[PDB]
Amino acid sequence: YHLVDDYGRGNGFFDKFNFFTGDDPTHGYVDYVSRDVAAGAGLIGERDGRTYMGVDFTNPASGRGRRSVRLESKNTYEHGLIVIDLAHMPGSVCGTWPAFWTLGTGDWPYGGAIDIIEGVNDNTFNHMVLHTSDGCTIDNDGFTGNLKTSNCYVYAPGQDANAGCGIEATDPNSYGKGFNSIGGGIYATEITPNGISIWFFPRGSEPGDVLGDNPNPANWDTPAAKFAGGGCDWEGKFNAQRLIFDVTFCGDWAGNVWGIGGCASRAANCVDFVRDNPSAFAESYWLVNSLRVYAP
Ligand SMILES: OC[C@H]1O[C@@H](O[C@H]2[C@H](O)[C@@H](O)[C@H](O)O[C@@H]2CO)[C@H](O)[C@@H](O)[C@@H]1O
Repeated sequence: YHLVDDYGRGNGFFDKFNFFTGDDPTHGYVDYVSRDVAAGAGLIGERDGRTYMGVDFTNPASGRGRRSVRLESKNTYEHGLIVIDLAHMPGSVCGTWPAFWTLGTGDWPYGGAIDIIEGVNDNTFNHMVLHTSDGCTIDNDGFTGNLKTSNCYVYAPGQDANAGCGIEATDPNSYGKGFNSIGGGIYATEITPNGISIWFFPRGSEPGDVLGDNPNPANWDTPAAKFAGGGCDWEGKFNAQRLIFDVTFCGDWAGNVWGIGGCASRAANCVDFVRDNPSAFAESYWLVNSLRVYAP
């Protein structure tokens, strides 16, 4: 592997993304704002050399929903290794649905999609998921996490629509609250014609070459998640991926599971909570040490 893109920081980092401002594809109670409005609302910036991307935790929400940003990289990658070092990620906040992921080019779901860091509400464990067209299932080995769903197809029979094929990390510090309390860590994601692997290195435990000029995944510990096997054409189900950061609220996932988990008591429904409790979302932010993409 060799470096192909060091995303830098602050404005140089933001220049590498298009800010999505359309209504949320996942129907959340979110108001994705432009870069200028986000900077004016303090949702994006630089914090001591780190890149910050958060949500409005000040104002009662109105309009489409609570203000946030969704950045989609201008560049795409066919195959490669995406390494992100985060000092902080959106917390395990009720009503939230943060995600750092990649989305293939072309019509959904034919380009495939990879959820590297994702969860909802008060989740504890990171949930790594793939989303593809039909004809793509994964094996049970080569990873430390626990497989929850094996079919990556958006309409896998018996699975909720777009639940995808997901593996749940075993470390309670792999997401939200726990992750932030340890000062974050590093998530490395490798995309090859034979599958996808995602490693989670909690702060301090990362390999010595993960942030360097030639990271070599082959020598790293077992990944937290691995998507591979003959039940999928890894090369054909995934085309060029673009990197995406977002934090939405309620919507298709978080809003539909709100009333069953531990957040149900905070409010009648997800929307009312997100609308009337701005201060709840102070922890819903990404704080990037670095984002580097490599190619074979
Ligand atoms: O987990 C069950 C839940 O899945 C929801 O789909 C999510 C999917 O899990 C997530 O990885 C993707 O990023 O967003 C979709 C939103 O549709 C599904 O919508 C729920 O009905 C279902 O209970």
